[PDB]
Amino acid sequence: WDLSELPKFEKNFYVEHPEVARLTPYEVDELRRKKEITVRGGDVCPKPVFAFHHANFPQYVMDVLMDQHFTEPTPIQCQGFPLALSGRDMVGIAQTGSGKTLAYLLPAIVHINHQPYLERGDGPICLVLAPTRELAQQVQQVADDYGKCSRLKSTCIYGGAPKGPQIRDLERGVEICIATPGRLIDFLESGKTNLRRCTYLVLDEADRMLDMGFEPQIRKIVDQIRPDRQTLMWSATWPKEVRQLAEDFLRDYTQINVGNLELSANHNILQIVDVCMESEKDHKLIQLMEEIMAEKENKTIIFVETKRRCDDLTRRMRRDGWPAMCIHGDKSQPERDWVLNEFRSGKAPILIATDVASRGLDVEDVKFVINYDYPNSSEDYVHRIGRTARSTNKGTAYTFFTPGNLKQARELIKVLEEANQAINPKLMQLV
RNA sequence: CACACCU
Ligand SMILES: Nc1ncnc2c1ncn2[C@@H]1O[C@H](COP(=O)(O)OP(=O)(O)O)[C@@H](O)[C@H]1O
Ligand code: BEF
Ligand SMILES: [Mg+2]
Ligand SMILES: [Mg+2]
Ligand SMILES: [Mg+2]
Ligand SMILES: [Mg+2]
Repeated sequence: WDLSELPKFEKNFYVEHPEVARLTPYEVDELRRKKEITVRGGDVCPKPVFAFHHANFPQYVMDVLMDQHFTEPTPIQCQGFPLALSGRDMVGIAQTGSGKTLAYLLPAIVHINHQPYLERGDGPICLVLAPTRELAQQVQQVADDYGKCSRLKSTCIYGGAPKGPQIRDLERGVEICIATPGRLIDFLESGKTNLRRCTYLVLDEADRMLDMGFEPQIRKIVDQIRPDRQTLMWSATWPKEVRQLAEDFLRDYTQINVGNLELSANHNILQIVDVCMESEKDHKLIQLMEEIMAEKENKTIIFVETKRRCDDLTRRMRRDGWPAMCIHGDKSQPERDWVLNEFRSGKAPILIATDVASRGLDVEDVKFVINYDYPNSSEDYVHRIGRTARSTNKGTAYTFFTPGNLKQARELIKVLEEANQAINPKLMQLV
């Protein structure tokens, strides 16, 4: 890898606060227990922090945090901030809506602030990879909230939008780059950016990015980054099947978890499962929507199995005067952007979507998630229902489960049991 | 598979 030709750089600038350093090992274990933090046995890991002022942040960042009325770091932030700041490779697993984005973005800003300034021809220092274009844009917006107080520049690299403005941003110079894989691979092959200064690599939704469709794109990208980079992977779900594969992209790494070690949903979601025949779904949906739309807070996402079903259900509902719009991978990117912005603003309270909208999206005031079709996996179920109940908010999920979904019943029951939810007897009868 | 993911 030309182990001596590369420039030098530093990774660990973490200074442990005296309020944290004083904790004995037992006291640290009790703090972790109280926050439901588990650090994998045998890994190197700093003590968790428990206040924002422990976390080495620039005063600008603290000012933005206070302006947003953020009082206390979330559990994944409590353990992830110091681990990331220490420069260690890591995997950070915590519930949907629990703050993983800032868990990796704020240490990225510290990391960047300790490196020499970008010159001309310099690629990004921090690269974040995400599975959908809308999620990449959302993460870039979060980053801009905080990097803009320093003079940190960011961009979003993603398909479906003109290449020209993205090439401009990359050539002007960005310290932070958020990307979906395809457009980035395109730009790397054609020399529009490079990863020779990339020392902080984030895989968000990491188990999705390591799946059959994404893993070869990830491999193509990461094979171009120096192996002394820091790599940080994050997700609400971390199935055993991705763990060995993940080691291809990690070095001397540490795994941390919040909540139960098994597959688990956000416990602020009320989870309802309606066992019914496929032919009943239409009527049941309308019944449900009539209830939902009678309430003052009624913003709703309806998930379906295919782009064709998403289009068809949306036409069927709009023809009855329902204010529904849809997002899926066959729409143009300007249309996808417009529909999601209309949903965010509340101008359209019903979003019908494929799994393009299942991960990462943080939309204010979603109160209902409806699985019109049960998803492809129990992990996808956990992510979908996590579009509600963000941060401290509560939410409700309704799922239509048919006999054709029988093979997925066992794991669904386990998820429902882990969350202390009431199980529909028809679901148990299925097994 | 779906579903995402450059052109
Ligand atoms: N320490 C905190 N206190 C309160 N809210 C927070 C905190 N950290 C993040 N949030 C908010 O929680 C919401 C969900 O965060 P996000 O990073 O999207 O969750 P995740 O990536 O874990 O699914 C965001 O609106 C974010 O602004
Ligand atoms: F897990 Be969060 F919904 F990205
Ligand atoms: Mg390491
Ligand atoms: Mg490292
Ligand atoms: Mg879990
Ligand atoms: Mg997220």
